[PDB]
Amino acid sequence: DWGYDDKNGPEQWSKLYPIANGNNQSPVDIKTSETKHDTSLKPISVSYNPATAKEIINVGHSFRVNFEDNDNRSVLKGGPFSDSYRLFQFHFHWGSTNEHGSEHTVDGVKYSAELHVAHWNSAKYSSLAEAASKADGLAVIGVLMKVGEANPKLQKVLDALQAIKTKGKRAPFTNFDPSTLLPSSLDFWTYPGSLTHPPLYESVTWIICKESISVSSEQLAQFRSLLSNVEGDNAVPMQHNNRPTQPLKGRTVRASF
Ligand SMILES: [Cl-]
Ligand SMILES: [Zn+2]
Ligand SMILES: [Zn+2]
Ligand SMILES: [Zn+2]
Repeated sequence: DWGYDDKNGPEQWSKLYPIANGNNQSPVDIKTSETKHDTSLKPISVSYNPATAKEIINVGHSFRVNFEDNDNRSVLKGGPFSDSYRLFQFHFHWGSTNEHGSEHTVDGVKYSAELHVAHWNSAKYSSLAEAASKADGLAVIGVLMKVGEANPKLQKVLDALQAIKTKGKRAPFTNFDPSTLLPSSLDFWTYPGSLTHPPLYESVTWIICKESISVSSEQLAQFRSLLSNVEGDNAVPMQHNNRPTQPLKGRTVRASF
């Protein structure tokens, strides 16, 4: 399809998905001496309703927690946005070892994993599908995860993994507010960018927290224990799913702080 292996992975994605060398590609390195101040940035506000949580799914390259997105029970507003965005999903990226799992980097530093909390512009568009290709259609919070102490907010998430071990398995995942995973400071950087895997649409406004959150070495072990194959086939552990950083191509990263 496309994947993270040497034959189908990120360096190879341009053959099928030419926008991979576009001008608004995500995974970037944020250089802090080159970010620009902005006084127009509002604080980021999140208000999610735990009753929107729906399901956890093993999609083969990764795993996702989907939320009901039929109404505005769970929205992101403020920051750079005038439209309120509707939460639809969160998931993680991680690497083969502790040294490099994050997608975004800050002054060259690689963290051990990265949380993404994804939203779509429901003031302009009527569905995620319509929003997903539009320049202003997606909003995504990225949070860097620094290996150290066990993070207890991950518990419900990590305990659900044993029920979705192989590709395609899914299960109810209910009554959960993913604003509990966020850092306590909500200082951020913003830039215009992309989905970090195929289709790779340039549709995302990224919100990168300044503050990392923790994760233990054993908690990263549980993510890597997930299986990319379908039940019954030989076990093939999901060892990594992070893309290399991409050239800014003249874009400005703005800091809120
Ligand atoms: Cl994903
Ligand atoms: Zn590999
Ligand atoms: Zn995915
Ligand atoms: Zn992601």
